[PDB]
Amino acid sequence: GFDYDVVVVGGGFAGATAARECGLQGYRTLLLEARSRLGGRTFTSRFAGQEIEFGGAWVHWLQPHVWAEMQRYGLGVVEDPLTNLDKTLIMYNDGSVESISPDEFGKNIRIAFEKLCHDAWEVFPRPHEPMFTERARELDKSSVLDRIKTLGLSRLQQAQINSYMALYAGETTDKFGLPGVLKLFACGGWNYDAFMDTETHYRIQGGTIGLINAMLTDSGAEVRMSVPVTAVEQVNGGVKIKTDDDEIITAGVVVMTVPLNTYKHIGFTPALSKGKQRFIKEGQLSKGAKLYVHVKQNLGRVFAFADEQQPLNWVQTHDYSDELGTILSITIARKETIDVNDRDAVTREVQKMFPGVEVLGTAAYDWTADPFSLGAWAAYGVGQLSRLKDLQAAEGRILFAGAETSNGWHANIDGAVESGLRAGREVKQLLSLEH
Amino acid sequence: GGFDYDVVVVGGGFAGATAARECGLQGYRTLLLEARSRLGGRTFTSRFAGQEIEFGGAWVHWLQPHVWAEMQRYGLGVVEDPLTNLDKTLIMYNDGSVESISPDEFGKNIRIAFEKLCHDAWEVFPRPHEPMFTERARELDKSSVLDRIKTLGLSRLQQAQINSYMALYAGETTDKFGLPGVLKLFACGGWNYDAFMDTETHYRIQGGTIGLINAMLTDSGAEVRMSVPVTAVEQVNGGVKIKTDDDEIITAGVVVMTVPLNTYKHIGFTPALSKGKQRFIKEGQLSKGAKLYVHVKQNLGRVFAFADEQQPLNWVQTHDYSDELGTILSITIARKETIDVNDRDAVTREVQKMFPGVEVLGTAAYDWTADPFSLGAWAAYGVGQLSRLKDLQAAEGRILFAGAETSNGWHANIDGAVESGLRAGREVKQLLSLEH
Ligand SMILES: Cc1cc2nc3c(=O)[nH]c(=O)nc-3n(C[C@H](O)[C@H](O)[C@H](O)COP(=O)(O)OP(=O)(O)OC[C@H]3O[C@@H](n4cnc5c(N)ncnc54)[C@H](O)[C@@H]3O)c2cc1C
Ligand SMILES: Cc1cc2nc3c(=O)[nH]c(=O)nc-3n(C[C@H](O)[C@H](O)[C@H](O)COP(=O)(O)OP(=O)(O)OC[C@H]3O[C@@H](n4cnc5c(N)ncnc54)[C@H](O)[C@@H]3O)c2cc1C
Repeated sequence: GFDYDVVVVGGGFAGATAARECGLQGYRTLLLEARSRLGGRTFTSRFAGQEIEFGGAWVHWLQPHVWAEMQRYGLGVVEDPLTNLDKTLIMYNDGSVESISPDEFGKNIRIAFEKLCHDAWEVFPRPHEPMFTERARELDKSSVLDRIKTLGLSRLQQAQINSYMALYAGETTDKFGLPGVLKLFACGGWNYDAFMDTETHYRIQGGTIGLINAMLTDSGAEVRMSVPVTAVEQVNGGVKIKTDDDEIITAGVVVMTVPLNTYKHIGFTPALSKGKQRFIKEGQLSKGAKLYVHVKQNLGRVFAFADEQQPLNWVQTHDYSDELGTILSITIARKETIDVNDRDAVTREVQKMFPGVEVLGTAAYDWTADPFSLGAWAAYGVGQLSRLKDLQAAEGRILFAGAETSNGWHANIDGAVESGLRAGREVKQLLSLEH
Repeated sequence: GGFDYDVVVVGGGFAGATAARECGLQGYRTLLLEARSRLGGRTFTSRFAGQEIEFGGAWVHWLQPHVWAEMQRYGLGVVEDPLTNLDKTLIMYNDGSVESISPDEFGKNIRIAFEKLCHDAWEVFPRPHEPMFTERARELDKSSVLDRIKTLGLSRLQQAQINSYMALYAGETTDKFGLPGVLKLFACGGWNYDAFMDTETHYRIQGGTIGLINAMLTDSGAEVRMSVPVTAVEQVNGGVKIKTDDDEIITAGVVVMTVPLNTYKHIGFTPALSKGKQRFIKEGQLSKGAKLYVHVKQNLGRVFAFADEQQPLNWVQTHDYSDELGTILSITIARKETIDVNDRDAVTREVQKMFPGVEVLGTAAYDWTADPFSLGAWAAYGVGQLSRLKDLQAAEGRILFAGAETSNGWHANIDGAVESGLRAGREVKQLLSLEH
């Protein structure tokens, strides 16, 4: 006699997927989303007359769970075509900027990346079972920086790879676990060309929101937005879920899909396992934010890295023309290096990277300040990947999903989808008995 | 429209099981009709010499996205056939001479030949799931695999190796085998030899292929009938009438055909299928393969052999060995016409030619090419076929088409069958579940 069979908390990819699995089994399913929008760490908006992506958007057929969903819903890819770069820049930690010939720039990053991931085959023969090998468990005592220091890289190569890794970390590279990066590279066919093809080449036709909506529509689930969950109590062979207006909703099972860094907001009765509590206390690393800048000048096709002590860590042309000028897409590794919502500070930093540009407008999303993310994409610290089963583990009638909890493409939309499929299976084991 | 079922799925291989699961979970009243007295189709697990053997498809990989996602859904891990040092690697040339090659050199040479064959896969197939995306792919579809092989400047050993390998993929001689199909598969495997090779015979599914088929059908809620071949489909009264071989008529809103392309001759269609689809049905797909296991008294250890296309034992691998057992060999025959796998004397003589001094204790075989419900083996495209694939995929009113042959990606695989089932489910939903 519960209100619902299953409640899914969070309406990102993990929650949408889990709700779709549950709904198609015939379970009375409710999804609760804290924000007034669906999508979570995916969010498409508009700036300077154009569509922009504030969070995750890029996918690939080597990412199996999301690719299969795209087949199911009939969604093709939209290509962001790869072109000759007009300009490739590196800013070092001291703020000096160097223009590198684009062919040399690309050659150097490839050298550094392949050196960093040289043992991916040996360490991750089964990238979807990250602790299969004793070598992977041993490497989880190391940071990415520990490895970088042994590679014999040139000054340019070291700055490039450190910038790239600080981006993946959303943090300084001394804090970033090594195995997580190797595992991702392994997921991409243990090959630089294939892996790199997964990063910013393809989006989904109709967008991420189209796929979220297709899954929720398919699910038949009830969906409530602007309803943050503040507590879960296990009681009467089910759960009592408390919302921020103090409404109580009862269910047989609850699937938590909220980002790991937001678990501090939620009371649990009884207490979660010690291992899970440890994860909730540490969180995941990333402190990233996303920024778009509209510049009067036509800069053409540009790319820049900035190393970790600087704010504009990844810069790419989103669009350009004589009429438009240039829209720059920028990813900030660490919120503390810049306030993306302070237009003067942004302008000064952009001008340091590109002397002579006039800034016409900015749009930003500070994922690290948003109470319903408190961080960006999933990134593991030293020693975390080894303990991941503690985060995955069911806690009675509370199940756990989200990209952080996936085994494969954990920094991605795909990992979220993966975790939702797992959650649906775990719900089915609790509700649909073998008889 | 008062039909017996909302949807009928014809065939209980991976494509049909997938399509039935997609339809069943939408709440459609779903029926699956399977001709054989078993499910699985071109996957079939059996037993020989005290052990489990695979007579058809069985090996999978996480680079194969549709099947991998299903394995996540149903909680199925992998079972590894471990890679070991090979004790022997042999090549048999077309004239029947056998050379034992150092395993390190044997592996080096096949890599050289394969990489040379697939050198342009990045350029030709930037989007392996959209095979006709590039003009170059459409141009290459005028060429056979052999046309390319002749231009590669391979050594005698390399040429025999790669020709044996390609004859296996073709289930035919390499002069008939379309080039783009092979390049596309390589592209699907991360455009990389090591990744692609890992997909071939490394991992099986925990609980077997039949466990996955059963998990999907159980999940579906669909009614399943075995030993019911369909002999005709007539579109009529806003739906279809399906005729079985006992002349029973079953009505439905929609039907999904998942039977192998080479078996379409057995089925009458009203109205007639499109000219494009008729052309495919007339040509069929290439493969004329069979599967064979041989139990040998001697312990041969871990062995591998290629035989070129004029010989019968084209792919040989140790399935198991020990002093007590002797050896069980797993053998794939590219073309039925080169040997009768069900004639034990002939098999024995061919095995002894490859391994002089062995005593054959028993054999088990499955002649896919003779089975009326496959009439061929794995999907393989002839010259110019890949270019026209949309004609085979295209819905014909309320009859939808699926099966591995009709997939865009891993067409020679379980994964392609799954892919085609997901598509069919979507097409069913568009016909049945209206926008209002
Ligand atoms: C800037 C950026 C760029 C990225 N780019 C890519 C990329 O290009 N490609 C890619 O594959 N991945 C990318 N990622 C990662 C990808 O977006 C994520 O891995 C994925 O979206 C995570 O999905 P999820 O469902 O696990 O979490 P989320 O999407 O965060 O969903 C969790 C949901 O829980 C809700 N919630 C939180 N607390 C509560 C509460 N108390 N009650 C109710 N609801 C609550 C949130 O509002 C949210 O909707 C990017 C990430 C970021 C931040
Ligand atoms: C020897 C062999 C080895 C292989 N190895 C691998 C491998 O290792 N890995 C891999 O991924 N792939 C492999 N494959 C390919 C893979 O098995 C197939 O691509 C896949 O199983 C095809 O699935 P399908 O559903 O399209 O067709 P099928 O499995 O052929 O299913 C079609 C079904 O339709 C039924 N049928 C036919 N006519 C009628 C009728 N008139 N009425 C009713 N039912 C009918 C058949 O009985 C059958 O059950 C192999 C194939 C073979 C033959």
